[PDB]
Parts: sequence; structure tokens; C-alpha cells
Amino acid sequence: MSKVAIIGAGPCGLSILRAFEHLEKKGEKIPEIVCFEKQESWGGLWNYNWRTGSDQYGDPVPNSMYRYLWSNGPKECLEFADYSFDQHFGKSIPSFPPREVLQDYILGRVSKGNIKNKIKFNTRVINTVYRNDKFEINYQDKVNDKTLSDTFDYLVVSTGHFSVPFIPEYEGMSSFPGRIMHSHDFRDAEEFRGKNVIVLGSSYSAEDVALQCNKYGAKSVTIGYRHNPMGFKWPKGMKEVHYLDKLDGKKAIFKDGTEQDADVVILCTGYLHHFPFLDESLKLKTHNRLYPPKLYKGVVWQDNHKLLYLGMQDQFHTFNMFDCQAWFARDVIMDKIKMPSDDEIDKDINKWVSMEEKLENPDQMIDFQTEYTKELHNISDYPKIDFELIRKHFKEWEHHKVEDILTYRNKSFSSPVTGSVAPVHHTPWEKAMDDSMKTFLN
Amino acid sequence: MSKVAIIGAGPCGLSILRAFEHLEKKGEKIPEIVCFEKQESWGGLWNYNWRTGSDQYGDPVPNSMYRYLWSNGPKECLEFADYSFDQHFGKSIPSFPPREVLQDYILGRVSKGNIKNKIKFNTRVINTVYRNDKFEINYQDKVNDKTLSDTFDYLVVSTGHFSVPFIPEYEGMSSFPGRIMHSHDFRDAEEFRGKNVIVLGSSYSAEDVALQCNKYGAKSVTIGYRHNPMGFKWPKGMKEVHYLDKLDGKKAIFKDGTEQDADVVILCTGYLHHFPFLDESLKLKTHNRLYPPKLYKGVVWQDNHKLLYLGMQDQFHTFNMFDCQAWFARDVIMDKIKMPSDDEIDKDINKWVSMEEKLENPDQMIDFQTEYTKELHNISDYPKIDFELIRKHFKEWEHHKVEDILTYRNKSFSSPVTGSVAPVHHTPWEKAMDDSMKTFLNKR
Ligand SMILES: Cc1cc2nc3c(=O)[nH]c(=O)nc-3n(C[C@H](O)[C@H](O)[C@H](O)COP(=O)(O)OP(=O)(O)OC[C@H]3O[C@@H](n4cnc5c(N)ncnc54)[C@H](O)[C@@H]3O)c2cc1C
Ligand SMILES: Cc1cc2nc3c(=O)[nH]c(=O)nc-3n(C[C@H](O)[C@H](O)[C@H](O)COP(=O)(O)OP(=O)(O)OC[C@H]3O[C@@H](n4cnc5c(N)ncnc54)[C@H](O)[C@@H]3O)c2cc1C
Ligand SMILES: NC(=O)c1ccc[n+]([C@@H]2O[C@H](COP(=O)([O-])OP(=O)(O)OC[C@H]3O[C@@H](n4cnc5c(N)ncnc54)[C@H](OP(=O)(O)O)[C@@H]3O)[C@@H](O)[C@H]2O)c1
Ligand SMILES: NC(=O)c1ccc[n+]([C@@H]2O[C@H](COP(=O)([O-])OP(=O)(O)OC[C@H]3O[C@@H](n4cnc5c(N)ncnc54)[C@H](OP(=O)(O)O)[C@@H]3O)[C@@H](O)[C@H]2O)c1
Repeated sequence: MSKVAIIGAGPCGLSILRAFEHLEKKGEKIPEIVCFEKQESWGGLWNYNWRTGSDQYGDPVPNSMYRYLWSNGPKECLEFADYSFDQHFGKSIPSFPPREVLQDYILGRVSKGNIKNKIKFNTRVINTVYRNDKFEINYQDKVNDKTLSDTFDYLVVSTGHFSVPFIPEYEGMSSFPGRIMHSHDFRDAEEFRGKNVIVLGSSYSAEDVALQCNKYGAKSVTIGYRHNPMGFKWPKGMKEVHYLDKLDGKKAIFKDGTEQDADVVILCTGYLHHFPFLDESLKLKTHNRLYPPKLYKGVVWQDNHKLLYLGMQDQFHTFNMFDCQAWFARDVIMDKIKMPSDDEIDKDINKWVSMEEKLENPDQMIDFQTEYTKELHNISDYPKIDFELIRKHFKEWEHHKVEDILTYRNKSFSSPVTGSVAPVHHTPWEKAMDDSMKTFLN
Repeated sequence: MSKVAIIGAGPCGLSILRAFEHLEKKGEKIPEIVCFEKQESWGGLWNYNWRTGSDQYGDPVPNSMYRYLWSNGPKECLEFADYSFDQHFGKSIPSFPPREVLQDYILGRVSKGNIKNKIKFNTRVINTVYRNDKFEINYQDKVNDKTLSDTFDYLVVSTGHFSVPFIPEYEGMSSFPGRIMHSHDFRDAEEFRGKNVIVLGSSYSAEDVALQCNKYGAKSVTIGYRHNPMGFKWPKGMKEVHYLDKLDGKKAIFKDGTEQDADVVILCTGYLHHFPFLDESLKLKTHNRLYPPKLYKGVVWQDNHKLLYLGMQDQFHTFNMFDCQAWFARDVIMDKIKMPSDDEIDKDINKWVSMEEKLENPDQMIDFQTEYTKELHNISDYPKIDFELIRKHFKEWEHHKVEDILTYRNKSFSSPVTGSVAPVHHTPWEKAMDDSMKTFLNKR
């Protein structure tokens, strides 16, 4: 009988819409659900958008993906337990597909029934307060430039945390005669063909943006790290150096003495958990980490058990972890799962946070998020999927990356849902310029 | 005894802080004033910021000015009546200085006294409602990431309207392999040296951005217009054509049949009046125009006479019009100027709006904004300044631009405050590659 708001129709919002759909299909009555989405269409980060900065309505652009982007982990690690790759595609396909292929898969799962009709597009949630046992939500109908309001019993926040960039300043940027941008702004690597590119950062964005520039003909790529290098086997014309000190004209100078001609600086410096549309008392405040506190089972706002956050953890797992979170959230909303006492909640959060703080390397992190996801899996009815196989896959993938960062996407993994073995793509990633769905689907 | 909030410490917010400072210096008691500014420092659009999009706190970047920017109208048309160029600089200087020079002038006026201490920097107003005769305002202390609240008797909105870009979509952008950006994003024109550039738009940004790209070495510049061309005398490597039809891979295709290989598309397509931090009932909704309705004397919100907007009109005049608006607003706050009846207010708004809709060319627009500003001038005590001279200067300047768009910045105008004649600069603008104040003010 309740009313539920969902903010965002990317993978997470769709996961929970899908979780509710399972119940509705079985004949169970479900709450009225309204999902708000500021983009024109569903899909979240998996939508390519040429736009950067803010849109025609003055709304910041949430899209961060670029042209000719390929998935960066094995698809077998992100398969939906309730909607297999074999089911969607009708055949085995390689393990590292281009963006549009995974976009098609994500949207395919939810596009058969009534889910899309529940979403309000070009609609931006702007204000949320909890009063008289209800979430009072203001939202902007962007197309009409009008503020609307509604009230809800439960609120699910699924707005991601890789859209609002963190952008640090370095000395000399005020006079640098070239482009300075964040990875959030990166759209087509052809922009930088023939250019000397500087990339700052040491995680997924720095890695892939650097490789993307090199693949699309950058004259040179120089990666600066603050703490430790990624240490991958970079191809000729790429190097990793310690700590940008300053830009001095067309020259980047690093603390280790390196001086490099620079045409463009791409800050691959991460993102903010940013929730301007939530009251302070409701607002998760955290850096990117595997287990932020104040979230029971990584989902329920400790302070308000009718506020549920999805996908706010840093990510090895993605799609099927979001699913496990969403099935859990659904069952909480439906009162199938009961909240334990405040003391038990606090104890459980501390247990996981304590483990998280002690993680020292990717193997331990993969193990950590495996156990986190498996525990969620066991408390609801999300279907069978082999998280132990996924655990092994992630570790194998990490090894591939150290062995050869240029060829890890040329590897085959097996489905943890169907056992199907992925073929090796007809074209090595380094030479794969045709990222079309047709070619991928041979 | 009242408490006054001002949003923004750009030229307009500084104008009203300065207007109040005049009274305080004379010995008059003035209200408590709090000015909120999202930037790290004062100056508004006159601050150069390498940042684009949004900042390290997730706050959209309000800066739109680029490297190599020079005054686009005669400085004599924007002189402060109460702080002359002669006073600030101690000598006559050319009429079209680079950004840093005019920034220095703006901040010079307000930097001698207690104004800076009234401003909270890296502070963003986020919510405003009017309740029980007060504006309840929430603002974000960005450095601490904390929401604070306060209440005020009057609210002055001076957040400009050239910060939040209007960015239209054209067919084929989703598959374009080059850069697509708005003029709001434009920073260093050297970025486009040796590139083919497309500029869309027909106003000041399109004009100046196209010129900067050419000046700093673009392989070509092609300007697309929707309605009519600017029609200026463009130099070699530049052309003006009708209406972008689509991007087809790298190729820009126009409705007049032109096809141009493109490396970058720069949308010089204007900006939004954007006030997400104001309640719907308080929010001005308008496109860029010389006289938006619902603003008595172009300043007082028709529906709430304690809400005052500055600088929201499209601009020939800038600084001294902002001043005349601010002096007016100050006097309204101080109860020196009384509001007329509702009917009188409505009639006066209709009178100006009706005149505004009938304007057909820049001469008429210049005359209109001259009369608007002169009427403001006459109802308060902003010092003597010759708006009739400014009227003539603007018309002369429009002529210079048609004559030769490359050399209008080389011309000389006289001060409407002191009469001083500007010397011709030591470097013609078309050759002036260095935009530093140091280089400008010093011997060649
Ligand atoms: C460049 C990049 C590449 C990546 N590549 C991979 C990959 O190869 N494999 C992988 O598994 N993962 C990848 N990811 C990770 C990504 O986080 C997940 O794949 C997934 O997109 C997370 O989904 P989400 O729903 O939680 O958030 P999102 O996909 O970001 O969805 C959030 C949605 O909320 C909307 N929203 C935000 N604020 C509001 C508001 N106020 N009102 C209404 N709507 C709002 C946004 O428009 C967006 O649609 C990548 C991430 C990035 C940034
Ligand atoms: C590219 C460009 C070139 C120009 N060149 C010229 C020129 O050569 N000559 C000329 O006369 N005019 C020029 N202008 C015109 C310009 O509008 C005026 O000179 C002047 O800057 C307007 O000042 P303002 O105070 O109204 O607004 P702004 O200068 O924009 O100041 C507004 C301030 O409000 C702040 N702000 C906004 N929102 C918030 C919030 N929510 N909370 C707190 N603070 C906020 C912003 O940070 C900014 O500091 C130019 C404009 C542009 C865009
Ligand atoms: N499909 C793909 O190929 C692809 C491509 C892009 C990104 N992604 C996704 O993007 C998401 C986020 O990855 P991310 O790399 O953007 O964020 P991230 O994992 O949070 O990493 C942020 C990086 O910024 C660095 N950093 C922080 N402050 C800095 C500073 N002041 N100067 C320089 N560096 C600074 C950090 O290292 P230090 O603190 O040591 O400096 C860190 O390496 C991931 O989910 C990933 O999957 C995937
Ligand atoms: N100091 C300097 O040299 C300098 C440099 C740049 C800017 N500025 C200042 O910046 C301020 C704003 O000027 P502006 O030119 O940015 O804004 P503007 O005056 O509002 O002009 C907006 C332009 O966008 C065009 N347009 C609108 N929709 C469009 C679409 N869908 N496609 C293509 N074009 C579209 C309009 O023409 P159509 O409607 O006919 O298409 C118009 O020419 C001015 O105050 C100016 O002084 C100064």
C-alpha cells in the first residue's frame, strides 16, 4: 500500500525496478513506484552522451563514458542471475564487450514489461526532507522548467557516484596553453591524435584513458601518480612518473625531475559522492571505498531505515552486486526483512567497516566484496549464481592485467550462471577499432 | 536596522556594496549586509578560471571568460562615475584594455575599505523562501560541506546571466569524433592551433571566439548562423554560412550546402537566466533581453518589493548601469525611494516593455538603454557622468565594427567622467598576442 520513490534509472535503479517486477509477475501486490531520471532515457552511465558539463536546462551532465569504450572487467563477473547472457544474446560472445553491447543487455532485461512506464525522464530530484513519517520530494520537470512535489513512504537513492568529478588544482594551470579536463569530460580520443597527453591518477580512469589515447594515436602519453605507480606493462610511447609539480607553458614538470611537453592534461582524479537533493540528516558523506559506514548491509541508512542507498560502494562487482542490494532493499520495503535492534545494526556495520579498513591488496578486496555480496544473496531470493567462480575470475583478471595490460581484454571467462565459455573476440583489443554491436556479435 | 543579503560579488554585487559604502563613509548608519560568493574571490565574470564544468566541490563553474580576452566595448562607456579611470590608473590609457586591466579597476574601487569583510567566499546560496516577512536562506559552506541558514529582510540577486550555458543539440553530434563545447568552456585558444573550427551563433561570443581562434592559429574558422549573418569583414581563413544541418562524422554540413571538415564545434549559443536557489514564487524567468517584465525599474520584483535583481537585462551599458541600478536598490532598501501603487508599477513596467519589444536595430537599442539608465540616474545620487556622450560612443563603436571588425579595439574614446582622451595603444589588437596587464601598461 506504500509509495516508493527511486532516484536514478541506471543499473541500480533498474535492478530494484526489476526486483519488484519479479514479485508483480508472480501475482503479488507491490507498492506504487515512481522513478525519477534526469537523463532523457534509462541506462545511467551506460548511455553515451556527447554533452559535457551541463545540459540545455542547466543540469549537470551525469554521463562519463566515452566513444570506443570497452568494458574493463570480465562480463562474466557482472552477469544477471535472472537474465543470462545466453538468454539475451542467444549465443556465446567474448568477455569484454563494447559499451553498447552491455547497454543492450542491461536495458533488455527490463524492457519487456511495464517498468519503463514507471520512470519520469528529464526529471531531476532537487529537494528531500523527512517529515511526519514521509519523504517530501521536490523535483524539476526540466522540459517545462517547473518544480513539482510528491510524498513517499520509502526513498531509494540510486544516483551512482562516478558523475560529479573531483578536480584538483595544480600550479601553472592558470596559464597552460592547452586543454585541461577531467576524465568525466572525455568523449572521443581522436581529439588527441598527435598530441602530447598528460594523465593524472592511478586507478581505472587513468589506466583506460591513457590506453585509449595511445590506441587513437596520441603522440605521447605520460601518467603522473601521487603515491605509487600502477606499474603495468605500458606500450612504447607511454610512461609513468611521480607527482606533477607544475605546468610551465607547454611543459609538465614532475617531482621526480621529469619534464614533458604537454598539450593536454586529463585529470583522472575520481568523483564525489554528491547529494545536493538530500537534507543533511539524510545525506551519505563518504569518499570512494568498499564499505562506507552508516549503511546497514551497505544499503539501509543507519538513521532512517526507510532510506535505502544502492551502489554507493567502490566496485569490483557491479551488476549482480547491485541486484543483491536491490533484492534486499525490496524485501526491506515489503517488510519481509526485519531491521534488527539499533545496537545490532551498529555492531554489524562496525564488523564490516573494520574488515574493510584492513584490506591491503586487490585479492583481499575481491574476497571482501565477494563475502559482502554473498551474504546479501543469502537473505533474499535473487536466483542462483556462482560467486565463488566470480571470485576466481576477478583474481585471474587482475593477473592478466599485470601480465599484459594491452591484452587482458582478449581473454575468455565462463558464465557463473550458465557455465557457457566465452569465445575469444575475432580482433585483439589493441587493433579493435570496430566496436559495433554487429561485429561483436559476429 | 534591517539585514540585507546579496548573492554574488561580481560587478553588480560590488556596485551595491559600494553604494552602501558611500553612505557609511558620510556617517549614515546602514543595514547589516551579508554577501555570498561561490568563487574563492570577488570579481565575478572578470576572474579568469582555468576550471570548466564544475569545481572540486561539485559546484558548477560560473566563469566564462577566456585567455586573451580584451574589452569588447569602449572602456569609456563603462566608467564608474564615482571612481574614474584617471583616478585609478593615474594616467590616460587606451580604450580597449585586456581583462586583467578592467578586473584591476573593478576591484580597485572596492578594496580600500571594509567591503571585502562583508563577503563570504566559497559559499553558495542553495535555497530561498519568503516566510513571515523574511527571506529564509540556506547556503553551502563549500570548504566544510555544510549547510547553514540565516534570515534577511531584503534580498539582492546579483548572480548575472552569462554563466549557465544554453547548449542546443544538432544532428550527428552523438557520432562526432572531435570536441563539442560551449563558449562557456572556452579557455585557451592555443588549444585549437592548426584545427578546423566551427562556431555557431551570431552575437558577441560567436564574433570574439571566432576571431580568437583565427588569431591563435586555427587552420580555419567557419561561423554558422541560423537567421542572419553578423556580416563583419572577416579575415582570411574565416567564413560565415547558413545553419548547421548535421555533423556527418568529421564533416559539418550546412543548409546552404557548405561542407567543412571539423575538428571542434564551439556553440556560442548564449546562456540561461538560472536561479535554482530561489523559490518559484521569487524566480525571474526570462530569455536574454533589454527589459524583462516583472521588474519595476528593471530591479524590483513586482510580486515582492524586498527582492531586488541587478544586471539581469541584456547589455550595451554595463558597469555604470549596474551602478545606477544599485544606487536605486540601495535607496529602496533605505526607504528613500517609495514604491508607487501596484497599478502605477504595472503601468510603468508595461511602458518600458512595450518600448523594448519595438526596438529594431542597435541604434534604437542603445537609445533605449541610455534612457533606461538616465532615468535610474535621476532618482538617486550616483555622481555626474555624461550618458549623452556614452550614447554617441556606442553608436560610433557599432560603426567601427562594421567598418573593420579587426581594428575597432584600436580606436580612441573620451571619458564621460573626466573628459580625458584615450591614447592609441602601443600594439594593434590584431597583433597583440600577450594579454598581460604588465605588458599593456608598460612601454613596448
Ligand atoms: C567511465 C566509466 C566506465 C565504467 N566501465 C565499467 C565497466 O566496464 N564495467 C562495469 O561493471 N562497470 C563500469 N563502470 C561502473 C559503473 O558504476 C556501473 O557500471 C554502473 O553504471 C553504476 O550504476 P548506478 O545505477 O549505480 O549509477 P549510474 O549508472 O551513474 O546511474 C545513476 C543515474 O542516476 C541519475 N541521477 C543522478 N542524480 C539524479 C537526480 N538528482 N535526479 C534524477 N536522476 C538522477 C543519473 O542520470 C543516472 O542515470 C564504469 C564507470 C565509469 C564512470
Ligand atoms: C565572455 C564574456 C565577456 C564579456 N566581456 C565584457 C566586456 O568586455 N565588457 C563589458 O562591459 N562586459 C562584458 N561582459 C559582461 C558581463 O556580464 C558584465 O561585465 C558583468 O560581468 C556582469 O556582472 P554581474 O555581477 O551582473 O554578474 P557576474 O559577473 O557573472 O557575477 C555574478 C557572481 O555571482 C556568483 N554566484 C552565482 N550564483 C551564486 C550562488 N548561488 N551563490 C553565490 N554566488 C553566486 C558568481 O560566482 C559570480 O561571481 C562579458 C561577459 C562574458 C560572458
Ligand atoms: N570501462 C572502462 O574501460 C573504464 C574507464 C574509466 C573508468 N572506469 C570506471 O570508473 C570508475 C572510477 O574509477 P576512477 O579511476 O575514475 O576513480 P577512483 O577509483 O576513485 O580513483 C581516483 C584516482 O584519483 C587519484 N587522485 C586523487 N586525488 C588526486 C590528485 N589531487 N591528484 C592526482 N590524482 C589524484 C587517486 O590516486 P592517488 O590518491 O594515489 O593520487 C585515484 O587513483 C570505476 O568504477 C571504473 O570502473 C572504467
Ligand atoms: N569581451 C569580449 O570580447 C566578449 C567575448 C565573448 C562574450 N562577451 C559577452 O558575453 C555576453 C553574451 O553574449 P553571447 O553571444 O554569448 O550571448 P547572446 O548575446 O545571448 O547571443 C546568443 C546567440 O545564440 C544564438 N543561438 C541561439 N540558439 C541557437 C541555436 N540553437 N543554434 C545556434 N545559435 C543559436 C543566437 O542567434 P540565433 O538565435 O539567431 O541563432 C545569438 O546569436 C555579452 O555581454 C558579450 O559582451 C564578451
